[PDB]
Amino acid sequence: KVFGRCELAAAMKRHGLDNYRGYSLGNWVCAAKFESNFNTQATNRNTDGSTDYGILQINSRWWCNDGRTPGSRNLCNIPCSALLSSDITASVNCAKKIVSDGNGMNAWVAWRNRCKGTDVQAWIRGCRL
Repeated sequence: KVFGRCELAAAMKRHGLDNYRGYSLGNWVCAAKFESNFNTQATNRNTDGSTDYGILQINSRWWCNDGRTPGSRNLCNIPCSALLSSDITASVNCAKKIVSDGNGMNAWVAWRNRCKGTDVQAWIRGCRL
C-alpha cells in the first residue's frame, strides 16, 4: 500500500502509537518515511542473512519468522509477512514491542541519526489528528 503523508500518520495515532514511550508521533511518521519511504510491502536483505520486513522495516533476525533464517528468535509470535499487510496494526503492534524492551527507537537505523535533532512537528503540521 502506498501511504500518504496524511494517511499513515493518522493511523499511527489511532494505532496507539501517539507519544508511545513518550516518542512524539512525528518521529513515527518520519521513521516510516525514512525506513520504507511509506512503503508497507517494502522488504530488504540484511547483510547478516536476516530480512527487513514491514513499513517499519522491522528486522526478521530475531523479531519474526520468515522461514529462511537459522538462529531467529520470534518474540513477536507473528509471521514476517504480517508486517507487510495494508492494515497498520501488525507492524505498529510489534513496533511498541521493539520499544517495550526498553532499548528505545534506537533499534531503527533511520530514526537513529537521520531523524533526531530535527523539527519533530513538521511532518504532522498541516494534516489533522
